[PDB]
Amino acid sequence: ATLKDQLIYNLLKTPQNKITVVGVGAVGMACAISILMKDLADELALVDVIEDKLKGEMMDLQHGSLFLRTPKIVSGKDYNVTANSKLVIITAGARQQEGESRLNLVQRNVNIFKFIIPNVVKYSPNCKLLIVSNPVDILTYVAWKISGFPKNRVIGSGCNLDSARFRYLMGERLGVHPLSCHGWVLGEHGDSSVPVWSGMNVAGVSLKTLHPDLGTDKDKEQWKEVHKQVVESAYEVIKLKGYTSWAIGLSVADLAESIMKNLRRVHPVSTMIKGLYGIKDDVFLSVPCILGQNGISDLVKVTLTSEEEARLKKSADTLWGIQKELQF
Amino acid sequence: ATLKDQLIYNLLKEEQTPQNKITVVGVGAVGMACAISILMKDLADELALVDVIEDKLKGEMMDLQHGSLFLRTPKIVSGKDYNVTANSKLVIITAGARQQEGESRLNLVQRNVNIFKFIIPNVVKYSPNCKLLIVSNPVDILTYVAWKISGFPKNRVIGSGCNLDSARFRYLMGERLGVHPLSCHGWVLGEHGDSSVPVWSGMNVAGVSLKTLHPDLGTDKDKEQWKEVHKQVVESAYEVIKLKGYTSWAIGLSVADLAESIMKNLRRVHPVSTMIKGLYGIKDDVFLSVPCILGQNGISDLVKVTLTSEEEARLKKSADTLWGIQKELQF
Amino acid sequence: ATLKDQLIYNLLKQTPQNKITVVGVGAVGMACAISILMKDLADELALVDVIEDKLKGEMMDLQHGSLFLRTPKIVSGKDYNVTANSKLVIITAGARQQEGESRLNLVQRNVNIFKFIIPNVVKYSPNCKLLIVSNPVDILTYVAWKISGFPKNRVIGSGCNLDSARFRYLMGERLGVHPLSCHGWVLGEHGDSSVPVWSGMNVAGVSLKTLHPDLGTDKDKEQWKEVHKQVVESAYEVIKLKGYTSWAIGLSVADLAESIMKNLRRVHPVSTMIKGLYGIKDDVFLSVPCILGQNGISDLVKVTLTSEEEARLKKSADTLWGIQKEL
Amino acid sequence: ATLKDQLIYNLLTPQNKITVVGVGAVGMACAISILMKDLADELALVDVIEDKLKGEMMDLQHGSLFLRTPKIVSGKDYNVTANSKLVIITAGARQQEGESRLNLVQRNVNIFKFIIPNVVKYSPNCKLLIVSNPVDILTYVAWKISGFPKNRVIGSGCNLDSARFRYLMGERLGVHPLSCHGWVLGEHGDSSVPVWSGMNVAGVSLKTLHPDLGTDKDKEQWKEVHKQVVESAYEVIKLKGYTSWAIGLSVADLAESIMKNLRRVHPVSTMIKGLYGIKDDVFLSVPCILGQNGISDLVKVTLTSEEEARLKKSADTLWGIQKELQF
Ligand SMILES: NC(=O)c1ccc[n+]([C@@H]2O[C@H](COP(=O)([O-])OP(=O)(O)OC[C@H]3O[C@@H](n4cnc5c(N)ncnc54)[C@H](O)[C@@H]3O)[C@@H](O)[C@H]2O)c1
Ligand SMILES: NC(=O)c1ccc[n+]([C@@H]2O[C@H](COP(=O)([O-])OP(=O)(O)OC[C@H]3O[C@@H](n4cnc5c(N)ncnc54)[C@H](O)[C@@H]3O)[C@@H](O)[C@H]2O)c1
Ligand SMILES: NC(=O)c1ccc[n+]([C@@H]2O[C@H](COP(=O)([O-])OP(=O)(O)OC[C@H]3O[C@@H](n4cnc5c(N)ncnc54)[C@H](O)[C@@H]3O)[C@@H](O)[C@H]2O)c1
Ligand SMILES: NC(=O)c1ccc[n+]([C@@H]2O[C@H](COP(=O)([O-])OP(=O)(O)OC[C@H]3O[C@@H](n4cnc5c(N)ncnc54)[C@H](O)[C@@H]3O)[C@@H](O)[C@H]2O)c1
Ligand SMILES: O=C1N[C@@](c2ccsc2)(c2cccc(Oc3ccc(F)cc3)n2)CC(O)=C1Sc1ccccc1Cl
Repeated sequence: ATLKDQLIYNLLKTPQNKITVVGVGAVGMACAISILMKDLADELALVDVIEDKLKGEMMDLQHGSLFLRTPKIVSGKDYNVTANSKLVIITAGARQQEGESRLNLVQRNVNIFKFIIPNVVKYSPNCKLLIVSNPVDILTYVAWKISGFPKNRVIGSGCNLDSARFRYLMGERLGVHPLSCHGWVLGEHGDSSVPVWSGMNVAGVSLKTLHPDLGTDKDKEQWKEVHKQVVESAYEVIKLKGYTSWAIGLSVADLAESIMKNLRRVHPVSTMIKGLYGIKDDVFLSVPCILGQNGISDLVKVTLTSEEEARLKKSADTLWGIQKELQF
Repeated sequence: ATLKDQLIYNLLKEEQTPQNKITVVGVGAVGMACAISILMKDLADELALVDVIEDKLKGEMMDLQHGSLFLRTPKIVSGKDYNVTANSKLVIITAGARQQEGESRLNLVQRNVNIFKFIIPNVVKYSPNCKLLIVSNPVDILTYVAWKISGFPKNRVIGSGCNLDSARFRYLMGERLGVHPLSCHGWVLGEHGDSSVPVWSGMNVAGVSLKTLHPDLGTDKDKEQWKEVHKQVVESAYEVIKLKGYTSWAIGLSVADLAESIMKNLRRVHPVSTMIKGLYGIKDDVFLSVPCILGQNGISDLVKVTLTSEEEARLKKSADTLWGIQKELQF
Repeated sequence: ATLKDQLIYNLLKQTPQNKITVVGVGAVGMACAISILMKDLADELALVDVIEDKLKGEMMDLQHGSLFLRTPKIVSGKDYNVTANSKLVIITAGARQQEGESRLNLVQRNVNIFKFIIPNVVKYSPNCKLLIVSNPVDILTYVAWKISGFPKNRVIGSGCNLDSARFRYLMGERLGVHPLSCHGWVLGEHGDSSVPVWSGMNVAGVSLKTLHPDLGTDKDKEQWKEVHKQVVESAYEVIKLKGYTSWAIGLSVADLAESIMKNLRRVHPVSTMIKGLYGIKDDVFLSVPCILGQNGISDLVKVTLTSEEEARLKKSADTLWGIQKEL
Repeated sequence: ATLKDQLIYNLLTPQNKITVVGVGAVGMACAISILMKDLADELALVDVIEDKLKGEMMDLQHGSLFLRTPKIVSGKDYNVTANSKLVIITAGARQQEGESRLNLVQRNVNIFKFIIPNVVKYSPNCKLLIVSNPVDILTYVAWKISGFPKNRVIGSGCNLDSARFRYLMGERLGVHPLSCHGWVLGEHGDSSVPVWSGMNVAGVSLKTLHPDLGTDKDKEQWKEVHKQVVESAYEVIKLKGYTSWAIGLSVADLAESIMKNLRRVHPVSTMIKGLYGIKDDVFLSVPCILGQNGISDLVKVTLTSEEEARLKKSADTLWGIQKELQF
């Protein structure tokens, strides 16, 4: 008699909260570990083109199962392992080098998405797509176009990380935890991001009202340097360690939490902003969105100054110029 | 007239003294996995990172700091100088040479003994009352080395040991039986490596002895070949190294688990590297994994496992092999 | 337009995915609710009771703590339409023991309550798992299974999960080890006829019975039988002191709910139909270690019992069957 | 030797101790919330009703397997309280039918006259977190009796009022309370002040978008949201007889910042002498930076002439009661 038969009496012979991570590099694995440690999924699937690395990463995670509450960890080059995922996170692709723009990655990662997106949609037609690969705003547009999904189920990580870094720096300046420091960085996840100085507050006390020179060139405290630091942060980290991983992994797990738990929390994520701020094109960029079980259900209509709105329009114009030049 | 002064009214001068400080030495794949795991388990109010590569260290620290909004650890610091390490309750050593494909952990001994000669005195200088958690390989020998250099009592010197081996064994057991590893009980003791001992007698699900049900358990004449489960545990690191170049996630999770018991004074039983002199006929200062009670003072107690003649012989072989290497140690 | 319309632009104009219902909002129901809420097990919590004021007050109190939780929807109502598409339905409704009263003395008045509750739950959540807490839990799990017409896998009684948790707490206190590291099983009836499996008692896989052969024997100088007697009497002791038990059972239920909602496939001592084991030929429900996941009880662990242990379980089983057939 | 000696070979103070004084509905909700948030390595409970206290402690202890707090203690004697980092006061007299305001406040002062010296004796370096009503007056009372610096004396104050306000705001807008920002300050209860200027979603000022916000000339009547905060509090009492879960969660949130030295901003009762023209030793809710030394800083909120007057009236009324009190 088998030991299993002697020990266990079987009564009877489909995952409810499945998450897939595409690309098991530094970003993909940081997302995976953060999601597993937050108990967001009952099943985790991993996909990559490098079969050895993929099997090794899956095994390393599986060896930690005793310390996790995610009972099934799967991987494969074939997308059948991704079937019936509630959320699919795309982190596959070329990463920006020291001093290189994220916009220089566009043709390399567009070609990667041309293969990935149809495979993901085939096995999880009702999933939400969470794009992380750079340039995140353009690649969210690309994923939306290739998938044919409604705009609500296509989300780019966007400025959730930029806003998180801004709040970290704000917190460091004021001696307050980032959770209690409120500030929004919108638009392009990159060089043309927009700091909304008007919305900056601690305990609902407007920083701009207290200090009218906030973010202007008149400012003796040079608060504009906080946003420069945000723009330059990725470049700085890339210069020091070769890539960024932990902060984005944590930012993704935060977005995944609101989606998986249907929290309806407000996050700055890449979404289609056509019809807002005089944008007439199919441009994707970060604006505050209500995140839940159906992805982006609503958009917060931020009151911007004429200067803030102009900066956002410049960001959108730059992104559309790149987007027009794409063939699918 | 600053914005800070206009917004905030200060009641007290900055009275900095961290109550639950953790330090990670070595910010490679292992150190960073340990750091992220500890950060996501809210085990510390302060995290300190040390390395010899200053750029990598600054980059890693910054990457973690950029995630502060999503964490509940208000202070993350780093530096080449151990003054950043001051008053840590727990210091985790992950610095050093790692095995290449097919290389024994025992081949790393001279290289990492050489670096421990520098690290251990620096950690003890700034955190004299800390608990030391050794991860660097060979973990059993390096726990002995850390204990000898520090001059600390044996309770405050802990090696990660077979906590990971036992965890991998339970994962495989669980997969074979269709039960969560949490409900599958089994112990891998001794050397964190090739000479680890599977305690077949203690293997159970719901207190039901697997050896009693299947007397062939762990033997060569076993039709089910359960001895292969332990073989898979021994090879696991080699197979992962072959595939991705190193191991990181499972060890970081295993370290965070040990840190949880220490920081929270849980008094949970873990298979960790400790001095086993006086047990199983071992007369020498050998460090190897045995089940220990882990709390706020590190290892407070040892579980005296009843072993079969075969099991005890295997453990004695492990201890003999480790002492032979320890004997020749120059430091 | 409205401030809401000026501030928020709507994109989308769905069935609950991880819904849990708690029936009965008394001390037990509310302890289960708070435990489940703090463990992030559900995206929707529904509450049902017959006392409408108490139900509204409890719902509101929970809703006022929403900022500190990650369960976005908390609903309540006397009508079971609020319960629709629940993955798990927890029954805590009914009469509780008075000081010195047996759980078996609640059977007839709690059977009548179930005759009304179970058809209403099955109507709105036909594919749910039923988790019975109301006493006598073993008999009422049988009752819920009979009324629902559900397969035995989707009908679970909280059973000896709490008895085993209390046993491990006491074991831990005696040994100076965390209950997590102290292993021991209390099986059978959640009550006076529960069975301590002395053979399975261990720390780090080291058998306590092997080390101390007198374990759970009358001769035993350390009197380890007293740990089990303390387990039997625990509810009686707490009832005498505070009037009822709530926190420990809430935590125990949340633990069972975690295995079910997350499909963990952990082993728990829960009330299930044991027909076919230990010479039991009747439709008796009692605690045995079960594998708990998304389909409830998928498997049963076949514990090796001594002739005395098996006889005690059979006596427990005989007592329960006698009551069951008379309903 | 003993089984313990045969099994375990021995080789060899609480670092994160929390005390809850008063094991009523509030105290027990605080206890369960703190236990489920892993904030302490030791939990101590104190009350005057010895049976209820022992029963509550036991019920919690029986759930030890599901928790990560290795030691739960209780007792009428404050020696169980020794070396607590945080002491939470939820103890209080149950108001009688006739009772005047001063009658009720003096009865609670009489309770504090006994509690506060006993807590300070066993935990001289602890932070005091006052929950007992009237929270503003009793925080002042605790500060006076203890002799502690104002940073180590905190009143739960308006944290619950703000939490309820955000819940209602969230329900109006279809946004999670975490993403709805709004502050209710001043006197906890009927005389609380909604700061309309600070109300926002994603940093978008609601007052800027809708200038009639919180005024009487508002078609949307947002003033009703604050009325509902003051109103829902009475609604819970009428419906279930007390409030527990929301305040328990609110207190655990405050405890988290203190224990983990987070330096998060909370609306808590503190001494506001020197602000808004207040010249007396009055305790009111303002946003404070909470960490390992309690209140280290405060946020200087810009208030309207009306908002400033309300706070001044509140402070004048509180001081009038405070000078006629026997200590
Ligand atoms: N805030 C952000 O949005 C943010 C932050 C950091 C990095 N990134 C981006 O994330 C991406 C990845 O970063 P990284 O550090 O992990 O790089 P990486 O080199 O570590 O990993 C990329 C992985 O993608 C895999 N891959 C390539 N083509 C694939 C395909 N067709 N299918 C499946 N997998 C494929 C590679 O094999 C590799 O494992 C980059 O585009 C980077 O710029 C975004
Ligand atoms: N016990 C276990 O279960 C287990 C599991 C996996 C790996 N390991 C071990 O952990 C160690 C590290 O693994 P890894 O993958 O992180 O290697 P790694 O090369 O990626 O990282 C090693 C780090 O140590 C640093 N370092 C070297 N000398 C130092 C010094 N004198 N002071 C401070 N830092 C110094 C390096 O600069 C480097 O960043 C190895 O010894 C490895 O075998 C143990
Ligand atoms: N380990 C265990 O299994 C365990 C432990 C503790 C208590 N219990 C049991 O749980 C049950 C409840 O305990 P309690 O302390 O919460 O009692 P309680 O009186 O405080 O609560 C019972 C609730 O059930 C409600 N109720 C009654 N009939 C109902 C109906 N037809 N539909 C909906 N709700 C109804 C009541 O109105 C009441 O609110 C008891 O049967 C008790 O013995 C079991
Ligand atoms: N600040 C808030 O937002 C808020 C919210 C809800 C309740 N409350 C207040 O909390 C207090 C308690 O509420 P409750 O529902 O728990 O009341 P309760 O009557 O149920 O509990 C009070 C407890 O205090 C105990 N007690 C009385 N005197 C004592 C003493 N000298 N030492 C130790 N314990 C003593 C009682 O025995 C009792 O157990 C009340 O003052 C209430 O108004 C405050
Ligand atoms: O939730 C709450 N419940 C309490 C209450 C309720 C209505 S007034 C006071 C509460 C608790 C227990 C008994 C109790 O008995 C009463 C009832 C009415 C009284 F006038 C005085 C005491 N009262 C205590 C309390 O402070 C709050 S919070 C709160 C109260 C009023 C307005 C706004 C807020 Cl946020």
